[PDB]
Amino acid sequence: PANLLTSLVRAHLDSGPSTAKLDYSKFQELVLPHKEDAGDVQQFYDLLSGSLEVIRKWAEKIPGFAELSPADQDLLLESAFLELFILRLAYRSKPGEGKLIFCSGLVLHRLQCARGFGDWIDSILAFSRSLHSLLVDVPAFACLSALVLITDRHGLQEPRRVEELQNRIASCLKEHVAAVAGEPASCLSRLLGKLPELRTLCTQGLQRIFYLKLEDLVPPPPIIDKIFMDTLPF
Repeated sequence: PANLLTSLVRAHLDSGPSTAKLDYSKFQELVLPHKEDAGDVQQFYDLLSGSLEVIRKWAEKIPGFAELSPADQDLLLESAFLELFILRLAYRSKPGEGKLIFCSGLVLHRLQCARGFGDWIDSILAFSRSLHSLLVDVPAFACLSALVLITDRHGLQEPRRVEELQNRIASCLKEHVAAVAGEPASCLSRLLGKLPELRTLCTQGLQRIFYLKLEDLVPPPPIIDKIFMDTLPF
């Protein structure tokens, strides 16, 4: 509980690259020069897709998660995807240097991403800089990300079990944020204050996917497309 914290930490660390598996072979801080094209849209989608399988395997190692109904599992994963992608990217990346680090280990400069992502990448970097100012340690991050996934959503079959699991992870976080600050609220409410901002960023991502689907240079991969279509409240 305790052991929960440890499970969450192990699941986080196993879901991303070792600082020795960082791939800088494509990184270029300088770019030449300039609307988006097909290679930029394909990379955007590819980056998005590479998190799918990683985040699904990460969730299965959250104790309690595999014991939710299968329909609630998928609804949670699908509804939280964009926000988890953003949160983990922001935490992993190095915004002081314009460096995006993706879950494969691939390192890219902000300018190598701008054309695909549009403005959204700047907003993600702003968020990253703000997340970095909190100096969120790994166990606290391991809880936060899990709280992004395990949260109320319209259409849950067992909303109370999801809440129960959310409460356990919240307690685990609260306790950890005390046992390291010296107990007895501020840090914690500043941390939890990152979740609504993350929703707002999820929306900017939906706008970018909309726009790209409008322009129709390359189709989105079917699973991303489904997430986009299923998370539209209309």
